[PDB]
Amino acid sequence: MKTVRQERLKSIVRILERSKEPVSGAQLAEELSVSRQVIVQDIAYLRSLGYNIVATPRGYVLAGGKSGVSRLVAVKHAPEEIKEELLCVVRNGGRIVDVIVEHPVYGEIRGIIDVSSEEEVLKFVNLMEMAKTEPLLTLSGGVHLHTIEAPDEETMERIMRELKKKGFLIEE
Ligand SMILES: [K+]
Ligand code: NI
Repeated sequence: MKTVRQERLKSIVRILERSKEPVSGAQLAEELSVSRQVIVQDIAYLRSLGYNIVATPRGYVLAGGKSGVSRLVAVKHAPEEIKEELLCVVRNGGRIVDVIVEHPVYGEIRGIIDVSSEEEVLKFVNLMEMAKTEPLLTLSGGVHLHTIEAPDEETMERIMRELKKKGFLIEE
């Protein structure tokens, strides 16, 4: 059944994310009441969808901390909307890893953001406002990319929906 499987896949992702240590396929099989082989197939499927799962000798590993899935998002906004954009992403369950923006000298520059909570967003903005350099998001008409991570596709989808509602997304 399609629904039975969607439920098992969601559980696998949650179990792997919650766990600090690797979780063996035998344990996932025991915990989900399916054969070891069903787990091998589920994991291959989850990976082809984008889940950053790795099979190590001691078990499957999938980073908790909202880093299950990753995606490049094309957005467009002024430097003053940075806070709004980050809050929109962290409040919806994800994290912003970095920013890529075209530059007239270096082709493109990649900067680090690394925020996954409202407090980190506020520390980033505060930190940014206290600094005295030229803004980067003034470059390229405000067009830039962000690598966004999320616990799962459902969450990633919610994040894209919200960014769209705020008019940040570039769509063509
Ligand atoms: K984990
Ligand atoms: Ni941005």
